[PDB]
Amino acid sequence: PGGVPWIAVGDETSVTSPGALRRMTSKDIPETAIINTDNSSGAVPSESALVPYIDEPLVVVTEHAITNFTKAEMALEFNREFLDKMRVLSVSPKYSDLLTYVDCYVGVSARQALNNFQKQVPVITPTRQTMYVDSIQAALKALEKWEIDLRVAQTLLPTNVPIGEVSCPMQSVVKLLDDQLPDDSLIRRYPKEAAVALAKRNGGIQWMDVSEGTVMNEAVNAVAASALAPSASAPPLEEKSKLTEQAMDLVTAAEPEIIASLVPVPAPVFAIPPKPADYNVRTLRIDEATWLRMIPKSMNTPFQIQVTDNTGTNWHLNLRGGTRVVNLDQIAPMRFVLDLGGKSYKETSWDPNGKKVGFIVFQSKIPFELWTAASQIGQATVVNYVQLYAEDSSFTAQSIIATTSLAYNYEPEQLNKTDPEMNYYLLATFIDSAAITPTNMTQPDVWDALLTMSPLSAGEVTVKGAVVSEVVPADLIGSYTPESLNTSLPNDAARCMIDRASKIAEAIKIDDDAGPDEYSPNSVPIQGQLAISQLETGYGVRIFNPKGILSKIASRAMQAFIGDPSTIITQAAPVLSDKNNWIALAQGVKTSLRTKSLSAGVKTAVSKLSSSESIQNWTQGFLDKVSAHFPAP
Amino acid sequence: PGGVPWIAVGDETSVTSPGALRRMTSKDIPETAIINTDNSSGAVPSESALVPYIDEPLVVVTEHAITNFTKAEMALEFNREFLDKMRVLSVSPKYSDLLTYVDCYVGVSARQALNNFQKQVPVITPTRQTMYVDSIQAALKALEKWEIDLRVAQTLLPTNVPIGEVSCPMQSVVKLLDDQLPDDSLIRRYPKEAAVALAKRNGGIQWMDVSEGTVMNEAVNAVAASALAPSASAPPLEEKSKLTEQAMDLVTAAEPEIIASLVPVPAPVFAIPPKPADYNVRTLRIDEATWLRMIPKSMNTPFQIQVTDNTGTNWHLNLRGGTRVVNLDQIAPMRFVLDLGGKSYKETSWDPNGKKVGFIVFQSKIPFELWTAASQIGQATVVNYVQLYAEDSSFTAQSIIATTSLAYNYEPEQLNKTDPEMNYYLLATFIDSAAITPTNMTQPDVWDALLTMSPLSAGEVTVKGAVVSEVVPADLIGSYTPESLNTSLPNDAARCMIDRASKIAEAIKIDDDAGPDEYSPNSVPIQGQLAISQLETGYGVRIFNPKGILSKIASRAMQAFIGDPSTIITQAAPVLSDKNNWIALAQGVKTSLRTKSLSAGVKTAVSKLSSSESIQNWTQGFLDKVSAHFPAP
Repeated sequence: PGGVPWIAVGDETSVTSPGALRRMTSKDIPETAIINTDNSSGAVPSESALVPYIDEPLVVVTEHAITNFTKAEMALEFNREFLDKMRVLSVSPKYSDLLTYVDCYVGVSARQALNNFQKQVPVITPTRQTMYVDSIQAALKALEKWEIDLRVAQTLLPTNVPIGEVSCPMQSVVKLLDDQLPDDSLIRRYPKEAAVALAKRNGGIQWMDVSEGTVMNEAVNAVAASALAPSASAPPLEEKSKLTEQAMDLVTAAEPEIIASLVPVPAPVFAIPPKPADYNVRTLRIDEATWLRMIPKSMNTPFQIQVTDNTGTNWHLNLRGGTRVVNLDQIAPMRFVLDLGGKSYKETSWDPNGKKVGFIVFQSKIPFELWTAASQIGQATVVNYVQLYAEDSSFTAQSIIATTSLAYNYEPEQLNKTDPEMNYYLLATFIDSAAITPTNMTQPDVWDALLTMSPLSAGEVTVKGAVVSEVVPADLIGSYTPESLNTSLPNDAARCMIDRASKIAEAIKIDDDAGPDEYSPNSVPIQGQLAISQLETGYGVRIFNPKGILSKIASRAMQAFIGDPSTIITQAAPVLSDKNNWIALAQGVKTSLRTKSLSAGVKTAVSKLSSSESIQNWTQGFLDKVSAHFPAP
Repeated sequence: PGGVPWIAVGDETSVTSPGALRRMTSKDIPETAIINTDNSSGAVPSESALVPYIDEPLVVVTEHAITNFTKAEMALEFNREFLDKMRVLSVSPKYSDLLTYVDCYVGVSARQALNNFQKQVPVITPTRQTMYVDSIQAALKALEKWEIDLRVAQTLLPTNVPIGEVSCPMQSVVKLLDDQLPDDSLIRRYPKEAAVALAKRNGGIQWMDVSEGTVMNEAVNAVAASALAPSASAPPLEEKSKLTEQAMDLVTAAEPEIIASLVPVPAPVFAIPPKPADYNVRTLRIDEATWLRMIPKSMNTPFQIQVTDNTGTNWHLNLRGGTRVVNLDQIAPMRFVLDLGGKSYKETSWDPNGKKVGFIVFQSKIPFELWTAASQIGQATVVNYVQLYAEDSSFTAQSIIATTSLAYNYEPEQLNKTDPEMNYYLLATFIDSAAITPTNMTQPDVWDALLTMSPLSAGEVTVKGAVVSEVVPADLIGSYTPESLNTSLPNDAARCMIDRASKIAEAIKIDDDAGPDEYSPNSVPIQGQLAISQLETGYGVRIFNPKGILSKIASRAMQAFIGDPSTIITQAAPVLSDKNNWIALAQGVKTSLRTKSLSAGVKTAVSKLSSSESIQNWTQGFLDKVSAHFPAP
C-alpha cells in the first residue's frame, strides 16, 4: 500500500475523527528495533556498550520496492566466487528477512490511513534500511577493479553475435586471450573463478566438467536474452519497444498543444533557450531591420560632441549623416559582442592603429534622425572601449585590424525608462581624447564589422523585431520572407519555434521509413487537409484531381519538413504555408505514435535482418582467423 | 430554518444518497391547496368552474417572515373604524391561519436538507402567499385619502412634546379644528371615527365615556413610546442607538483599511465617483502643470497650416511661440469643454466677432517643443468648432465675446496608440475658412478661457498629472504643495483620498463632542504616537515636552482635520504630515465606536435636556392661546 503504519488511540473513532490515529513506533513493535536485527555480515556492533536503545519510526514498503532491492542484491551474486576470495559478505543479505509484518492502519496522513486497514503490511525502521543499502553498495565498491577486468575480457573479441550463432575451438580462443589481457589483470590471478563467472552471463561460453565429462548451458538470464534476439522475420522486441517510446518522448517534450494554439499565448510558456545570432550591421537593408535607426545621409552637416564615462574621462568624437544606431528600446535585454578585427578602416590621413573605439549609450527626447547639432543629444555615456591594433594581411600593400571583442549588454533595470518620451541609442565609433577634424576622419560609424548577438531575457520574445507579451503560434505560419528572417533578432518567435517544431521532425523520421512519393501514416493527414480545401466554393479557378496525385503532394511536402522545418514559416511555400495544413500535421504525430503496436516499418524490417546476417558472416570471418594463428593440439 | 420541504422515496438512505429525496408539492399535503384555503375575506372565487385545480411548489416560512408579515397586518388595524365604515375586510386576515405545520427534510438543497430534519414546520404555496398580501395591500389603497386627512389633524397643532407634559381643555382644541380644517376632510364627515383613531396612537388624547362616566389611557404602543421618550435626565434611547449606527455606517463605507494601506493598492478598487474640475490654461505655471506643452519664446517666426474636418472641409490656422497645447497622453480620458464668454480677443486689425474657434488634435512623432515648420505637424483634424458673437460690457468703448460651449471628449481608443514614440497634442485657437495674415492677429492661443475638465473614468487614476495603476495611500501624505494640487487633474488620487476621508471626517462629529483644546477618545490616537516619537532620538536637537502639552497638540490637530479634511495631503502640515499620525487615527475610530455602550456626549446630554424644556415651555404657551380664543362654555 505505502506510507507509514499507524495505531489508534480513540478506541471509538471510525472515520473523519479528531484524534483517532497516532504513529506506530518500536515500543509498539519491539521486534522492529535494532537489537533484534540479525548480525549477519557483522553490521551491528555486538559489544553491548554501543547500541542506542532509542525508539525509531516505521515506514511501509511497497511491492515494487522489494522487487528492486531484491534485484539489486544479485549485482553481488554474479561475482560470488570472487567475493569469497576477498572474504566479504559471507552470508547473503536476504532483504525479506529484514522485513516484518503488522496488520494496522496504513497511510501517509491519518485522514487517509483512517480507512486503510490492510493485512500483513510489511514494515521496517529507517535505520535498518540504511543498514541494508550500504551493504550492497559496500560490496559493489569492493568489486570495482574486478568488474573492469571482466568487461575487457568479453570485449576483446565478439562474445555476442547479433543474429545466429558462431563457433571456435576453446584452446585457440583462450590462447589468444593469454597474450592480450594485461599482465596486471585479475583474470591472471584468478582464472578458474573468472571462467565460471563468464559462463553465468553468456549461454555460449561453457565449461565441460572433468568429473563426469559433461558440458552444459549455465547462463542465468536466459529469459532476458530472448527479447534481445532477432527472429526469422523482425528485429528484437527490445528496441521496437524503445523507438516508439523515444518518438513519444519527443512529441511530448515539444508540447504540440502550444505550437498549434489558435489563441493568444503568453510569451514565457512559449519561449525556449535561444541561440546566439550573427550580423554585419553595415550591410543590412534598413527597410527590413525595423530595430535600427540611421541619421539621414546627404545634408553636408557634420559635427563633434564630448561625452564622459563612468570614470569621468572626457573624450571627443564625430557624428555625420549615414551613421546608424540600434533603437535600444524593446530590444528584449540583449548582449553585444562586436569584432572589428579583419577590416581596413584606413583613411588617406587617418590610420586606425592606436585609436580607440567604444560603445555610446544615448538619451534624448528628440528622435535620433532629427539630430543635427551637439545641443539636443541630452544625456550620454561611454560604457566600454578598447585600443586597436592593426596587422598586414595577405592582400599585399595593406594592413588589417587585429581581433577585438568589444563587450556590452543591455539591461532595462539600470536605464529605468519611465518617461514615455525617452529614447535610447547605442553606437560604436572612433573615440579619442583630442577632437577629430571633421574631414580627417570620414567614416559614418565603425559598424562595418561582425556583430554577434545574444539574448539575456529568455522569458520574453520579440516578433518581427518587436517585443510582445503574448504570441499566437497559429498566425505565424506562412508569414515570413527570407529577407526578413535573416534580419530577425536571435530571440525572435520563429527562432524559438523553428527548432521546437524541428523537434517534431525527428519523431517522424524515427517512425517513417517511407521513400519518395508514397503515402505514410504521418504524410496522409496533410492529404485529407488538401482534398477538402479543394471542394469548397471559392475564388480563383477550381481544379479536381485524382487521389493518386493528392497523396503524393503530401508526401512530397512532408519530406520537405524533415528536410527543413524552417520552410513552413517561409512565405508562400507550396503546401506548408497554410495553417490548416500545419495543424493537421501536429495532431497525427500524437495519434499515430499511440497506435503503433511493437512494429517496425516493412522496409526497416527487411533491411535490418540482412544488415544483421552480413555481420554474422564477418564474425565467423574474424573467428576463423583466430584459429589459424593459434592452433590447438 | 428555511428553504424547501422534501419528501422521501427510497426510505433506505443516510448520506450522499443520490436522489433519496424529492421536492414536495402541494398535492402531497392537500391542505396546502386552493380548494381548502379558508376563504375569509372571500378572496378565492366560489364557483368550481373558475379554479385552477393545479398543484404548486412549497416554500418554508421562517420566524422573521411571521413576525413582520403579521406585524404588517396591525398597521391596517390602526384604522379599523373607517375600513369597516367602507364595508370592506370584515375579517382580519390572520396570516398564521394560512399555514400548515408539517415535519419533513427541509433545506435549500436536497444535499443540505438530507440530514437537516425538523418537526412542525410552517409551509405555504406561492399562490396562497401572493393572495394574502393582495388582501392587505388592497386595503392600504382603500385608505389612501383617510390617512392623509388623519395626519393633518395631528400635525395642525402640537400633539407631542419632547419632554414632560402639557395640557389644554379638549373643548377648546376641537373648536380650533372646526374652523381650520378643509371642508372636504373626511373627519368632517365622521367625527367619532377620527376620535377613536387618534386615541389608539396617543395616550394623551382620551375620551370620557358617558355610560360609566370614567376615562383612562388608551394607547396601544406604550412600549414603543418608551423608546422615543427621554428620561428626566437623559436623552432617548432610540436616537442614541441611531447615531452610533450612522457613524459606523459612514466608516464602513469609507473603508479605513484602504486609506490606511502602507503597500501598493490597485486603482479601480481605490477610486470613487469624481467631481468636475476647472483650470485657466493661460494662467497655469507651465512647469507646475506637467500635462501642458508649449513652444519656447524667441523664434521670431510665424506660420500657417491647413487642417481638414471630419466632413472634409479645409481650414487655416496660425501658430507661434508660447502657443500651449495639452499632452493627451496619460490623461485617463477626460471631457474637455471650453467657454469663451467674458474675454475680448479684439485687435487693431482683427475683430473676433463673426469668426470661428475650435479644438484641433495633432498626431506627430516630433516632440511639440521643437516645432518650427508646417511639414511636421503629422496628422491633424479639426475635431470640433463653433462660431462667435460679441457684446459690449461695463468697460465703456470696447466689446466682449459671448458664451461658448466648444467641447471635445478625449477618448484614447479612438487614437489607437500603437507607437511608443508617437505623440498627441490638443490645441484651441482661432480658425478661419481662408488664410489669415500672421501679423494682424497676434494671440498665441485662445487658451485664456474657463476650461472645465470632466473625467470619463473612475477605474483610472492619475497622480501629479500622470496616470498610474497603483497607488499607495500612505505616501500621499505630506506630498502636495498648495500649488501642486491646483495643477492636478480632477481624476487625481488626492481628490479621491480627500472626498473619501471626508466621511471619516464626518464620522467623528456625530460621536465626538469635544471643543477648544481638550482631549477626546478620537483625538488621542494621535497623542500616543507623539510621546514615543520624541522619546526616541532623531536628528537635530532632542527636546522634551510633558504629556499635558502633547494632549493639546493632538486635539488641536484633529480639530484642523475636521475643519479642513483636505489638510492631510498638504505638505508640511504641522502634525498630520506624518503617516503614523494618520494611520493611528484611522484605526482608532473603529475601536472608539464599537466600544461605546449606548452612550452619548456629556456636554450634549445637558444641552439636549436644557434645550428641550424650552420647547415644552413654548408649547404650553401656544396651547394657552387656544383657550384664550376658543373658550370652553
